[PDB]
Amino acid sequence: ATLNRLREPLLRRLSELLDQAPEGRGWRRLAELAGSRGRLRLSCLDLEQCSLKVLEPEGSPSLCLLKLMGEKGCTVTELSDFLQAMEHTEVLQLLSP
Amino acid sequence: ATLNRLREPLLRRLSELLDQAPEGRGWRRLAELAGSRGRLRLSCLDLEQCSLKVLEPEGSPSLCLLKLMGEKGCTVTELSDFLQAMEHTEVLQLLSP
Repeated sequence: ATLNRLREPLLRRLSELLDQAPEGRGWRRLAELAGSRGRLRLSCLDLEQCSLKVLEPEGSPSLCLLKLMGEKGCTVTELSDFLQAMEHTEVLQLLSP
Repeated sequence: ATLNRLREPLLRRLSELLDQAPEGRGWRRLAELAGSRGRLRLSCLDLEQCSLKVLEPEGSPSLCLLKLMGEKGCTVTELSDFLQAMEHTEVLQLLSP
């Protein structure tokens, strides 16, 4: 099933963890990677709408992003693939001149 | 000279006109084109900072964008090249299936 259809506690938890992740592997980098590596396409405007969530008392840009990716077809295993690609590309970029 | 060093009345006027342009040839499309066609690179975060300008009483996202492009080296003639490329690509996309 797609991320936006995940049980709502689990999706909450995913979004909290991604919200706490460092800049190099945060929701913006996740959007960057999913918007270039798959047929899933995000514009700057979508990212903006998610970014504004932080203005709500306990708002989550990662919750917005994950739901949007799910609506665009992303599944849990696809998200996991994306996150480990994030890890690999981060360390490869650190080691690159 | 660069856009951010233009006389400040002229830069005002450029930004007002771009702010009034339609969606197909607006400041977001200008950023899109300049961020892919030249070595000038804008992130979604820069565009976000410009987008937030509209929250100021008479604020201008195009003013922010044009200054940022100038700081990154864009000249007046380069901006004109970008704007006419905007026109051409818009009409080519309308005529494309």
